[PDB]
Amino acid sequence: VMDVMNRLILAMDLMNRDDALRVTGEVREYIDTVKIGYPLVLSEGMDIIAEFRKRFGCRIIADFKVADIPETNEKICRATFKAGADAIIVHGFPGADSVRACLNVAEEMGREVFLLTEMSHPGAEMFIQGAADEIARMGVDLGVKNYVGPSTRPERLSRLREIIGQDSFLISPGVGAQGGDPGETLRFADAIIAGRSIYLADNPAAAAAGIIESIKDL
Amino acid sequence: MDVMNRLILAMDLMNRDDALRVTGEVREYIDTVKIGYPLVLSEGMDIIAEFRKRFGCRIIADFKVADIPETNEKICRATFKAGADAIIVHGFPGADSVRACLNVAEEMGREVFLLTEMSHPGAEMFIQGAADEIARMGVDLGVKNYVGPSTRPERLSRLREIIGQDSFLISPGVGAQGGDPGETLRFADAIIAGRSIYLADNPAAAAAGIIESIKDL
Ligand SMILES: O=C1CC(=O)N([C@@H]2O[C@H](COP(=O)(O)O)[C@@H](O)[C@H]2O)C(=O)N1
Ligand SMILES: O=C1CC(=O)N([C@@H]2O[C@H](COP(=O)(O)O)[C@@H](O)[C@H]2O)C(=O)N1
Repeated sequence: VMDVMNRLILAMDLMNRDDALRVTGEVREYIDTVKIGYPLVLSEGMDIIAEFRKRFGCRIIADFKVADIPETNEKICRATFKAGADAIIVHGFPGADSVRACLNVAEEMGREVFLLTEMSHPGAEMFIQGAADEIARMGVDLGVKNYVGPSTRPERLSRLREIIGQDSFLISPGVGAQGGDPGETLRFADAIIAGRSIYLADNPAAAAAGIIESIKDL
Repeated sequence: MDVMNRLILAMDLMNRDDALRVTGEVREYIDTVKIGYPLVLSEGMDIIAEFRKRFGCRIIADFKVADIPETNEKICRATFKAGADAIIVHGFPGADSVRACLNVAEEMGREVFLLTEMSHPGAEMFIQGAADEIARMGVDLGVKNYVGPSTRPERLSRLREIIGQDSFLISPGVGAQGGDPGETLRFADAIIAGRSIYLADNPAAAAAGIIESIKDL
Protein backbone atom coordinates (compact mmCIF):
# COMPACT_ATOMS: atom_id res chain seq x y z
CA VAL A 1 0.00 0.00 0.00
CA MET A 2 1.10 3.59 -0.60
CA ASP A 3 3.12 5.05 2.27
CA VAL A 4 1.19 8.19 3.22
CA MET A 5 3.40 10.48 5.28
CA ASN A 6 1.87 11.25 8.68
CA ARG A 7 -1.33 9.44 7.63
CA LEU A 8 -2.60 12.80 6.37
CA ILE A 9 -3.81 13.58 2.85
CA LEU A 10 -4.41 17.14 1.67
CA ALA A 11 -7.65 17.73 -0.21
CA MET A 12 -6.47 20.57 -2.45
CA ASP A 13 -9.76 22.12 -3.56
CA LEU A 14 -8.61 25.70 -4.06
CA MET A 15 -9.53 26.79 -7.58
CA ASN A 16 -6.69 29.23 -8.17
CA ARG A 17 -3.36 27.89 -9.46
CA ASP A 18 -1.27 30.36 -7.46
CA ASP A 19 -3.08 29.70 -4.18
CA ALA A 20 -3.19 25.93 -4.68
CA LEU A 21 0.56 25.85 -5.32
CA ARG A 22 1.35 28.17 -2.43
CA VAL A 23 -0.62 26.21 0.15
CA THR A 24 0.55 22.81 -1.05
CA GLY A 25 4.15 23.98 -0.91
CA GLU A 26 3.69 25.34 2.61
CA VAL A 27 2.57 21.96 3.99
CA ARG A 28 5.01 19.90 1.91
CA GLU A 29 7.09 18.92 4.95
CA TYR A 30 4.02 17.37 6.58
CA ILE A 31 2.19 15.81 3.64
CA ASP A 32 3.50 13.84 0.65
CA THR A 33 0.11 12.74 -0.70
CA VAL A 34 -2.28 15.21 -2.30
CA LYS A 35 -5.84 14.63 -3.45
CA ILE A 36 -6.67 16.77 -6.49
CA GLY A 37 -10.30 16.96 -7.55
CA TYR A 38 -12.42 18.65 -10.17
CA PRO A 39 -12.62 22.05 -8.45
CA LEU A 40 -8.93 22.55 -9.27
CA VAL A 41 -8.70 20.45 -12.46
CA LEU A 42 -11.68 22.10 -14.15
CA SER A 43 -10.26 25.51 -13.21
CA GLU A 44 -6.62 24.98 -14.18
CA GLY A 45 -6.50 21.94 -16.46
CA MET A 46 -5.10 18.44 -16.12
CA ASP A 47 -1.60 19.90 -16.46
CA ILE A 48 -1.95 20.96 -12.82
CA ILE A 49 -1.15 17.34 -11.94
CA ALA A 50 2.09 17.67 -13.90
CA GLU A 51 2.90 20.94 -12.15
CA PHE A 52 2.37 19.43 -8.70
CA ARG A 53 4.63 16.50 -9.55
CA LYS A 54 7.31 18.86 -10.83
CA ARG A 55 7.16 21.28 -7.90
CA PHE A 56 6.57 18.84 -5.04
CA GLY A 57 7.53 15.27 -4.31
CA CYS A 58 3.90 14.29 -3.81
CA ARG A 59 1.77 11.35 -4.86
CA ILE A 60 -1.42 12.40 -6.62
CA ILE A 61 -4.86 10.91 -6.05
CA ALA A 62 -7.32 12.13 -8.68
CA ASP A 63 -10.64 12.48 -6.88
CA PHE A 64 -12.91 12.33 -9.91
CA LYS A 65 -15.61 10.11 -8.36
CA VAL A 66 -15.92 8.32 -11.70
CA ALA A 67 -19.59 7.45 -12.13
CA ASP A 68 -20.34 6.75 -15.78
CA ILE A 69 -21.01 3.71 -17.97
CA PRO A 70 -18.09 1.27 -18.51
CA GLU A 71 -17.04 2.70 -21.88
CA THR A 72 -16.84 6.27 -20.63
CA ASN A 73 -15.23 5.22 -17.34
CA GLU A 74 -12.41 3.61 -19.30
CA LYS A 75 -11.75 6.83 -21.22
CA ILE A 76 -11.78 8.94 -18.05
CA CYS A 77 -9.31 6.63 -16.31
CA ARG A 78 -7.00 6.55 -19.34
CA ALA A 79 -6.88 10.33 -19.62
CA THR A 80 -6.34 10.69 -15.88
CA PHE A 81 -3.46 8.22 -15.66
CA LYS A 82 -1.92 9.62 -18.85
CA ALA A 83 -1.76 12.96 -17.00
CA GLY A 84 0.31 11.45 -14.20
CA ALA A 85 -2.19 10.57 -11.47
CA ASP A 86 -1.03 7.74 -9.21
CA ALA A 87 -4.60 6.72 -8.40
CA ILE A 88 -8.20 7.62 -9.17
CA ILE A 89 -11.34 7.50 -7.00
CA VAL A 90 -14.37 5.73 -8.44
CA HIS A 91 -18.00 5.55 -7.30
CA GLY A 92 -19.34 2.10 -6.61
CA PHE A 93 -23.04 2.90 -6.86
CA PRO A 94 -23.12 2.68 -10.68
CA GLY A 95 -22.43 -1.05 -10.41
CA ALA A 96 -19.81 -3.75 -10.89
CA ASP A 97 -19.24 -3.35 -14.63
CA SER A 98 -18.49 0.35 -14.20
CA VAL A 99 -15.98 -0.38 -11.44
CA ARG A 100 -14.40 -3.26 -13.36
CA ALA A 101 -13.83 -0.93 -16.31
CA CYS A 102 -11.71 1.32 -14.09
CA LEU A 103 -9.85 -1.60 -12.53
CA ASN A 104 -8.97 -2.93 -15.97
CA VAL A 105 -7.46 0.38 -17.09
CA ALA A 106 -5.59 0.80 -13.80
CA GLU A 107 -4.18 -2.72 -14.19
CA GLU A 108 -2.93 -2.22 -17.73
CA MET A 109 -1.60 1.26 -16.96
CA GLY A 110 0.10 0.32 -13.68
CA ARG A 111 -1.96 2.57 -11.40
CA GLU A 112 -4.51 2.26 -8.58
CA VAL A 113 -8.26 2.53 -8.08
CA PHE A 114 -9.91 3.70 -4.85
CA LEU A 115 -13.54 2.68 -4.41
CA LEU A 116 -15.82 5.23 -2.77
CA THR A 117 -18.40 3.38 -0.68
CA GLU A 118 -20.42 5.61 1.67
CA MET A 119 -20.10 9.40 1.54
CA SER A 120 -19.68 11.84 4.43
CA HIS A 121 -22.40 14.43 3.76
CA PRO A 122 -26.01 14.39 5.06
CA GLY A 123 -27.44 13.50 1.66
CA ALA A 124 -25.52 10.22 1.68
CA GLU A 125 -28.18 8.85 4.03
CA MET A 126 -30.87 8.97 1.33
CA PHE A 127 -29.57 6.31 -1.09
CA ILE A 128 -25.86 5.64 -0.65
CA GLN A 129 -25.90 4.47 2.97
CA GLY A 130 -28.38 1.69 2.27
CA ALA A 131 -26.20 0.31 -0.53
CA ALA A 132 -22.80 0.95 1.10
CA ASP A 133 -22.19 -2.45 2.71
CA GLU A 134 -23.01 -4.21 -0.56
CA ILE A 135 -20.90 -1.77 -2.56
CA ALA A 136 -17.99 -2.56 -0.25
CA ARG A 137 -18.60 -6.31 -0.55
CA MET A 138 -18.72 -5.89 -4.33
CA GLY A 139 -15.37 -4.13 -4.18
CA VAL A 140 -13.85 -7.01 -2.23
CA ASP A 141 -15.25 -9.50 -4.73
CA LEU A 142 -13.78 -7.47 -7.61
CA GLY A 143 -10.36 -7.38 -6.00
CA VAL A 144 -10.44 -3.71 -5.03
CA LYS A 145 -7.70 -2.98 -2.48
CA ASN A 146 -8.20 0.74 -1.81
CA TYR A 147 -11.35 2.33 -0.38
CA VAL A 148 -12.86 5.63 0.76
CA GLY A 149 -15.20 5.84 3.77
CA PRO A 150 -16.81 8.64 5.88
CA SER A 151 -15.13 10.15 8.94
CA THR A 152 -18.47 11.73 9.87
CA ARG A 153 -20.00 8.34 10.68
CA PRO A 154 -17.61 6.34 12.92
CA GLU A 155 -20.03 3.40 13.17
CA ARG A 156 -20.26 3.15 9.38
CA LEU A 157 -16.51 3.59 8.88
CA SER A 158 -15.96 0.78 11.39
CA ARG A 159 -18.28 -1.57 9.51
CA LEU A 160 -16.67 -0.72 6.17
CA ARG A 161 -13.25 -1.57 7.63
CA GLU A 162 -14.61 -4.93 8.77
CA ILE A 163 -16.00 -5.73 5.33
CA ILE A 164 -12.81 -4.88 3.45
CA GLY A 165 -10.49 -6.46 6.01
CA GLN A 166 -7.37 -5.19 7.75
CA ASP A 167 -5.21 -5.68 4.64
CA SER A 168 -7.17 -3.23 2.49
CA PHE A 169 -6.19 0.45 2.36
CA LEU A 170 -8.80 2.93 3.60
CA ILE A 171 -8.74 6.72 3.45
CA SER A 172 -11.37 8.93 5.05
CA PRO A 173 -12.56 12.50 4.34
CA GLY A 174 -14.75 14.65 6.56
CA VAL A 175 -12.08 15.51 9.12
CA GLY A 176 -12.14 19.11 10.29
CA ALA A 177 -14.71 21.21 8.45
CA GLN A 178 -17.30 18.42 8.40
CA GLY A 179 -16.78 17.51 12.05
CA GLY A 180 -14.77 14.30 11.85
CA ASP A 181 -12.13 13.70 14.51
CA PRO A 182 -8.59 12.79 13.33
CA GLY A 183 -7.80 10.33 16.12
CA GLU A 184 -11.15 8.53 16.13
CA THR A 185 -11.11 8.23 12.35
CA LEU A 186 -7.62 6.71 12.36
CA ARG A 187 -8.95 3.88 14.52
CA PHE A 188 -10.32 2.50 11.26
CA ALA A 189 -8.78 4.44 8.38
CA ASP A 190 -5.15 4.18 7.27
CA ALA A 191 -5.15 7.89 6.47
CA ILE A 192 -7.38 10.91 6.93
CA ILE A 193 -8.19 13.55 4.34
CA ALA A 194 -8.37 17.22 5.29
CA GLY A 195 -9.22 20.11 3.01
CA ARG A 196 -10.65 23.41 4.28
CA SER A 197 -9.31 23.05 7.83
CA ILE A 198 -5.88 23.24 6.20
CA TYR A 199 -6.14 25.32 3.02
CA LEU A 200 -8.42 28.01 4.48
CA ALA A 201 -6.37 28.44 7.67
CA ASP A 202 -4.33 31.61 8.14
CA ASN A 203 -1.29 29.33 8.42
CA PRO A 204 -1.89 26.04 6.54
CA ALA A 205 1.43 24.65 7.80
CA ALA A 206 0.45 25.25 11.43
CA ALA A 207 -2.96 23.71 10.75
CA ALA A 208 -1.38 20.57 9.31
CA ALA A 209 1.14 20.44 12.17
CA GLY A 210 -1.71 20.74 14.66
CA ILE A 211 -3.58 17.81 13.14
CA ILE A 212 -0.44 15.68 13.19
CA GLU A 213 0.29 16.67 16.79
CA SER A 214 -3.16 15.44 17.84
CA ILE A 215 -2.43 11.99 16.35
CA LYS A 216 1.30 11.73 17.09
CA ASP A 217 0.85 8.55 19.14
CA LEU A 218 -0.81 6.92 16.13
CA MET B 1 -34.83 23.92 -24.67
CA ASP B 2 -35.38 23.40 -28.39
CA VAL B 3 -33.08 20.60 -29.54
CA MET B 4 -32.81 20.51 -33.33
CA ASN B 5 -34.11 17.20 -34.71
CA ARG B 6 -34.49 15.99 -31.11
CA LEU B 7 -30.93 14.68 -31.46
CA ILE B 8 -28.03 15.46 -29.12
CA LEU B 9 -24.48 14.53 -30.11
CA ALA B 10 -22.41 12.87 -27.39
CA MET B 11 -18.97 14.09 -28.42
CA ASP B 12 -16.71 11.65 -26.60
CA LEU B 13 -13.78 11.68 -29.01
CA MET B 14 -10.59 12.50 -27.13
CA ASN B 15 -8.75 14.45 -29.82
CA ARG B 16 -9.47 18.13 -30.45
CA ASP B 17 -8.98 17.89 -34.22
CA ASP B 18 -11.26 14.87 -34.62
CA ALA B 19 -13.86 16.21 -32.19
CA LEU B 20 -14.06 19.49 -34.11
CA ARG B 21 -14.05 17.85 -37.55
CA VAL B 22 -16.79 15.34 -36.73
CA THR B 23 -18.99 17.90 -34.97
CA GLY B 24 -18.61 20.17 -37.98
CA GLU B 25 -19.65 17.38 -40.33
CA VAL B 26 -22.96 16.95 -38.49
CA ARG B 27 -23.59 20.60 -37.59
CA GLU B 28 -26.45 20.89 -40.08
CA TYR B 29 -28.30 18.16 -38.18
CA ILE B 30 -27.54 19.05 -34.56
CA ASP B 31 -27.41 22.28 -32.55
CA THR B 32 -26.93 20.71 -29.12
CA VAL B 33 -23.72 18.94 -28.11
CA LYS B 34 -23.06 16.95 -24.95
CA ILE B 35 -19.43 17.30 -23.88
CA GLY B 36 -18.13 15.01 -21.17
CA TYR B 37 -14.93 14.22 -19.33
CA PRO B 38 -13.39 12.11 -22.11
CA LEU B 39 -12.97 15.24 -24.24
CA VAL B 40 -12.57 17.80 -21.45
CA LEU B 41 -9.87 15.87 -19.57
CA SER B 42 -7.98 15.31 -22.82
CA GLU B 43 -8.23 18.81 -24.32
CA GLY B 44 -9.16 21.13 -21.46
CA MET B 45 -12.24 23.14 -20.54
CA ASP B 46 -11.39 25.77 -23.18
CA ILE B 47 -12.85 23.32 -25.71
CA ILE B 48 -16.34 24.42 -24.65
CA ALA B 49 -15.81 28.04 -25.67
CA GLU B 50 -14.27 26.81 -28.92
CA PHE B 51 -17.42 24.85 -29.74
CA ARG B 52 -19.62 27.89 -29.10
CA LYS B 53 -17.31 29.97 -31.30
CA ARG B 54 -17.22 27.55 -34.23
CA PHE B 55 -20.78 26.26 -33.97
CA GLY B 56 -24.12 27.74 -33.01
CA CYS B 57 -24.59 24.96 -30.48
CA ARG B 58 -25.82 24.67 -26.91
CA ILE B 59 -23.39 22.82 -24.66
CA ILE B 60 -24.46 20.31 -22.02
CA ALA B 61 -21.59 19.43 -19.69
CA ASP B 62 -22.03 15.76 -18.85
CA PHE B 63 -19.97 15.65 -15.67
CA LYS B 64 -22.29 13.39 -13.64
CA VAL B 65 -21.61 15.56 -10.62
CA ALA B 66 -21.57 13.29 -7.59
CA ASP B 67 -19.75 14.94 -4.70
CA ILE B 68 -20.71 16.60 -1.41
CA PRO B 69 -22.59 19.94 -1.61
CA GLU B 70 -19.52 22.15 -1.08
CA THR B 71 -17.55 20.48 -3.86
CA ASN B 72 -20.55 20.24 -6.19
CA GLU B 73 -20.88 24.02 -5.96
CA LYS B 74 -17.27 24.52 -7.06
CA ILE B 75 -17.59 22.02 -9.92
CA CYS B 76 -20.71 23.76 -11.24
CA ARG B 77 -19.11 27.20 -10.98
CA ALA B 78 -16.00 26.10 -12.87
CA THR B 79 -18.16 24.38 -15.49
CA PHE B 80 -20.43 27.35 -16.13
CA LYS B 81 -17.45 29.73 -16.17
CA ALA B 82 -16.25 27.63 -19.11
CA GLY B 83 -19.44 28.43 -21.00
CA ALA B 84 -21.56 25.33 -20.46
CA ASP B 85 -25.30 25.97 -20.76
CA ALA B 86 -26.27 23.03 -18.57
CA ILE B 87 -24.72 20.36 -16.39
CA ILE B 88 -25.72 16.76 -15.65
CA VAL B 89 -25.85 15.78 -11.97
CA HIS B 90 -26.29 12.41 -10.26
CA GLY B 91 -29.24 12.12 -7.92
CA PHE B 92 -27.91 9.12 -5.96
CA PRO B 93 -25.77 11.31 -3.63
CA GLY B 94 -28.91 12.91 -2.21
CA ALA B 95 -30.96 16.10 -2.17
CA ASP B 96 -28.40 18.46 -0.62
CA SER B 97 -25.87 17.63 -3.34
CA VAL B 98 -28.45 18.32 -6.06
CA ARG B 99 -29.58 21.56 -4.41
CA ALA B 100 -25.98 22.79 -4.39
CA CYS B 101 -25.95 22.48 -8.19
CA LEU B 102 -29.37 24.08 -8.61
CA ASN B 103 -28.15 27.12 -6.66
CA VAL B 104 -25.15 27.79 -8.90
CA ALA B 105 -27.19 27.13 -12.04
CA GLU B 106 -29.74 29.72 -10.95
CA GLU B 107 -26.96 32.19 -10.13
CA MET B 108 -25.30 31.90 -13.55
CA GLY B 109 -28.37 31.44 -15.74
CA ARG B 110 -27.93 27.75 -16.52
CA GLU B 111 -29.85 24.49 -16.23
CA VAL B 112 -29.36 21.32 -14.19
CA PHE B 113 -30.19 17.91 -15.65
CA LEU B 114 -30.87 15.22 -13.04
CA LEU B 115 -29.60 11.76 -13.97
CA THR B 116 -32.01 9.24 -12.49
CA GLU B 117 -31.50 5.73 -13.90
CA MET B 118 -28.49 4.86 -16.04
CA SER B 119 -28.44 2.84 -19.26
CA HIS B 120 -25.71 0.25 -18.63
CA PRO B 121 -26.17 -3.23 -17.08
CA GLY B 122 -24.58 -2.21 -13.78
CA ALA B 123 -27.37 0.31 -13.24
CA GLU B 124 -29.55 -2.61 -12.18
CA MET B 125 -27.47 -3.26 -9.06
CA PHE B 126 -28.12 -0.09 -7.05
CA ILE B 127 -29.39 2.78 -9.20
CA GLN B 128 -32.53 1.18 -10.64
CA GLY B 129 -34.05 0.43 -7.24
CA ALA B 130 -33.66 4.06 -6.18
CA ALA B 131 -34.50 5.67 -9.54
CA ASP B 132 -38.21 6.32 -8.97
CA GLU B 133 -37.44 7.93 -5.62
CA ILE B 134 -34.64 9.99 -7.17
CA ALA B 135 -37.12 11.24 -9.77
CA ARG B 136 -39.63 12.12 -7.03
CA MET B 137 -36.83 13.97 -5.24
CA GLY B 138 -36.18 15.93 -8.42
CA VAL B 139 -39.85 16.87 -8.54
CA ASP B 140 -39.77 18.00 -4.90
CA LEU B 141 -36.64 20.08 -5.57
CA GLY B 142 -38.17 21.76 -8.60
CA VAL B 143 -35.90 20.06 -11.14
CA LYS B 144 -37.25 20.41 -14.68
CA ASN B 145 -34.61 18.55 -16.72
CA TYR B 146 -33.94 14.81 -16.47
CA VAL B 147 -31.87 11.98 -17.97
CA GLY B 148 -33.24 8.44 -18.32
CA PRO B 149 -32.22 5.19 -20.13
CA SER B 150 -33.00 4.39 -23.77
CA THR B 151 -32.02 0.78 -23.04
CA ARG B 152 -35.07 0.28 -20.80
CA PRO B 153 -38.13 1.91 -22.42
CA GLU B 154 -40.43 0.70 -19.63
CA ARG B 155 -38.21 2.46 -17.09
CA LEU B 156 -37.95 5.56 -19.28
CA SER B 157 -41.75 5.59 -19.54
CA ARG B 158 -42.06 5.35 -15.77
CA LEU B 159 -39.63 8.27 -15.38
CA ARG B 160 -41.76 10.33 -17.76
CA GLU B 161 -44.86 9.48 -15.71
CA ILE B 162 -43.23 10.69 -12.51
CA ILE B 163 -41.84 13.96 -13.88
CA GLY B 164 -44.85 14.84 -16.02
CA GLN B 165 -45.20 16.15 -19.57
CA ASP B 166 -43.89 19.62 -18.70
CA SER B 167 -40.45 18.36 -17.66
CA PHE B 168 -37.66 17.97 -20.23
CA LEU B 169 -36.18 14.49 -20.64
CA ILE B 170 -33.13 13.41 -22.65
CA SER B 171 -32.04 9.82 -23.13
CA PRO B 172 -28.68 8.12 -23.89
CA GLY B 173 -28.11 4.51 -24.91
CA VAL B 174 -29.39 4.89 -28.46
CA GLY B 175 -27.42 3.01 -31.09
CA ALA B 176 -24.26 1.49 -29.65
CA GLN B 177 -25.99 0.39 -26.44
CA GLY B 178 -29.02 -1.00 -28.27
CA GLY B 179 -31.64 1.68 -27.76
CA ASP B 180 -34.00 2.48 -30.62
CA PRO B 181 -34.33 6.16 -31.68
CA GLY B 182 -38.06 6.10 -32.40
CA GLU B 183 -39.12 4.06 -29.38
CA THR B 184 -37.05 6.25 -27.08
CA LEU B 185 -38.72 9.40 -28.42
CA ARG B 186 -42.11 8.04 -27.35
CA PHE B 187 -41.04 9.19 -23.88
CA ALA B 188 -37.96 11.39 -24.15
CA ASP B 189 -37.95 14.86 -25.70
CA ALA B 190 -34.54 14.17 -27.22
CA ILE B 191 -32.16 11.28 -27.74
CA ILE B 192 -28.41 11.25 -27.21
CA ALA B 193 -26.16 9.46 -29.69
CA GLY B 194 -22.40 9.08 -29.38
CA ARG B 195 -20.51 6.22 -31.04
CA SER B 196 -23.21 5.43 -33.61
CA ILE B 197 -22.34 8.85 -35.01
CA TYR B 198 -18.75 9.80 -34.18
CA LEU B 199 -17.38 6.30 -34.87
CA ALA B 200 -19.38 5.72 -38.05
CA ASP B 201 -17.55 5.61 -41.39
CA ASN B 202 -19.56 8.66 -42.42
CA PRO B 203 -20.76 10.63 -39.35
CA ALA B 204 -22.96 12.89 -41.49
CA ALA B 205 -24.73 9.94 -43.10
CA ALA B 206 -25.12 8.35 -39.67
CA ALA B 207 -26.81 11.43 -38.23
CA ALA B 208 -28.92 11.76 -41.37
CA GLY B 209 -29.93 8.12 -41.03
CA ILE B 210 -31.08 8.50 -37.43
CA ILE B 211 -33.12 11.57 -38.30
CA GLU B 212 -34.67 9.83 -41.30
CA SER B 213 -35.83 6.98 -39.04
CA ILE B 214 -37.66 9.44 -36.77
CA LYS B 215 -38.80 11.78 -39.55
CA ASP B 216 -42.45 11.40 -38.52
CA LEU B 217 -41.57 12.51 -34.99
O1 LIG C 1 -17.68 11.21 1.19
C1 LIG C 1 -16.87 11.99 0.74
C2 LIG C 1 -15.96 11.77 -0.36
C3 LIG C 1 -15.03 12.70 -0.69
O2 LIG C 1 -14.13 12.48 -1.55
N1 LIG C 1 -15.02 13.98 -0.05
C4 LIG C 1 -14.05 15.00 -0.53
O3 LIG C 1 -13.11 15.20 0.49
C5 LIG C 1 -12.79 16.59 0.64
C6 LIG C 1 -13.28 17.06 1.99
O4 LIG C 1 -12.75 18.36 2.19
P1 LIG C 1 -13.02 19.19 3.52
O5 LIG C 1 -11.89 18.74 4.57
O6 LIG C 1 -14.43 19.02 4.04
O7 LIG C 1 -12.77 20.61 3.16
C7 LIG C 1 -13.38 17.25 -0.60
O8 LIG C 1 -12.43 17.29 -1.68
C8 LIG C 1 -14.56 16.37 -0.92
O9 LIG C 1 -15.01 16.48 -2.29
C9 LIG C 1 -15.91 14.27 1.03
O10 LIG C 1 -15.86 15.33 1.63
N2 LIG C 1 -16.78 13.26 1.35
O1 LIG D 1 -27.13 6.37 -18.32
C1 LIG D 1 -26.34 7.00 -18.98
C2 LIG D 1 -25.93 8.38 -18.79
C3 LIG D 1 -25.14 8.99 -19.70
O2 LIG D 1 -24.90 10.23 -19.65
N1 LIG D 1 -24.54 8.26 -20.77
C4 LIG D 1 -23.59 8.95 -21.68
O3 LIG D 1 -24.18 9.05 -22.94
C5 LIG D 1 -23.24 8.79 -23.99
C6 LIG D 1 -23.69 7.54 -24.71
O4 LIG D 1 -22.85 7.40 -25.84
P1 LIG D 1 -23.00 6.18 -26.85
O5 LIG D 1 -24.13 6.59 -27.91
O6 LIG D 1 -23.27 4.88 -26.17
O7 LIG D 1 -21.70 6.12 -27.57
C7 LIG D 1 -21.88 8.75 -23.30
O8 LIG D 1 -21.24 10.04 -23.31
C8 LIG D 1 -22.22 8.31 -21.89
O9 LIG D 1 -21.23 8.68 -20.92
C9 LIG D 1 -24.88 6.88 -21.00
O10 LIG D 1 -24.44 6.26 -21.94
N2 LIG D 1 -25.75 6.34 -20.07
